[PDB]
Amino acid sequence: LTTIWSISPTPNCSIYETQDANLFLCLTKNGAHVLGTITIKGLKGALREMHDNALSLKLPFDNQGNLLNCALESSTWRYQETNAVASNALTFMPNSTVYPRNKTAITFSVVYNEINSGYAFTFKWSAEPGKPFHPPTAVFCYITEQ
Amino acid sequence: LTTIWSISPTPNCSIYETQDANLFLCLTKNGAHVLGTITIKGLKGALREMHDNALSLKLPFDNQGNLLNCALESSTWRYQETNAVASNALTFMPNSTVYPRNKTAITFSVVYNEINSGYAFTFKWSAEPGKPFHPPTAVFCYITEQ
Amino acid sequence: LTTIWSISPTPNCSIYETQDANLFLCLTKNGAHVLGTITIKGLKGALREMHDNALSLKLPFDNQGNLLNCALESSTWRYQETNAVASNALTFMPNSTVYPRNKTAITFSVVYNEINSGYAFTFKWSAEPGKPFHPPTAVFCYITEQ
Repeated sequence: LTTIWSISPTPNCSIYETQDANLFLCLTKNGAHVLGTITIKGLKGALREMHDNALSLKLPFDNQGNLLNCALESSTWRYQETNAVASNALTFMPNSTVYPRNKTAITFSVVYNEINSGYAFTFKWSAEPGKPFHPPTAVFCYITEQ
Repeated sequence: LTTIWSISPTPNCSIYETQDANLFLCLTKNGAHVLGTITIKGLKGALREMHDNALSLKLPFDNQGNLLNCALESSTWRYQETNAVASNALTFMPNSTVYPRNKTAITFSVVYNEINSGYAFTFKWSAEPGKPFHPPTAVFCYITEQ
Repeated sequence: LTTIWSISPTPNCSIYETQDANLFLCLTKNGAHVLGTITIKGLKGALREMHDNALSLKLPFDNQGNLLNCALESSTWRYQETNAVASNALTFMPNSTVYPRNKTAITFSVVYNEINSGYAFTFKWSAEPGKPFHPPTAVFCYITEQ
């Protein structure tokens, strides 16, 4: 399996209130690299008229590569090729030697494994107060766990 | 098949006059992502001494992923691995859900599916008047049709 | 084989003195493209308190894709999947038609095939005098030899 994504026609992400955003994250594995693209669109509430000037999204995983409860609707986190939920995706996780847990690591950033157990992505975007939250798509690349 | 490219030792692109440029576009598919690199070199005519300060190149495709008549010599648009023409390359086309047709979406840009039928890439570069057109190589990444 | 890397827990690179740095270079091949990430960390000597404001690293290869004697410890240059040394990696070499030998092609740059025989990567980073050498990770993409 090469691809995990969160494609959804309907809102699948909850930042300030339930299902107020659409998150499209796509990971494709090529050996030890994953290529990621991420697009987040604010749809309801304060995400249409921002008060803060930055927003973060954390996707936590267990030590086997399963998505844990978080802002993303887990039923939308699927292997694209089979359309099964993206369970046990250890070889898509950020490598814990290259990115040890809790190591230090419009603007965008991604930090890997800022979590006490398992794995994580922490995304951060700047935001413009008074405007809808809808940052440009970002592309990133990281080394995976074996 | 992983790779489509337009490699050519001789001019294979017509911007202002016949065969006045060399276009090297290389697409490699990794699951739902394509990684693209594009290099265009002006060789003859106004491309050696630009009058305008921007230039675009559109590559249109039918709904099956075949390149339609355009500035690129179609005989150079080939699957690298077999050296056959890159016919029916649907799974290299920009995804029409992620990039709906006609949706809004040195400088470089790529816009996907700005076309009424099928698929497209529209590339745009800035140019420096009075100088040859030969922008730096650009790398881009997009989500493919399934 | 998809992946070559230089992962090492201990110093594996010699810039000013023996084993004064850690080089982590990871190449993954997807058809005609390689995606590369490179991280270099200065560990000893002047690399902890720079005098110059730029540093280069050249990785030379023979015409068969074997790493030749250079600043990187060759025993750490391995196919990730088999953990064998990365011998005869011709299809990871920068394409000699796209990047002809000796053709012209914090800051980072990579130049391909600046060498009289075989293949090469030449990396260059800026550095801040008085500070340790530890530039941000860089990601790059190139076309491979067939």
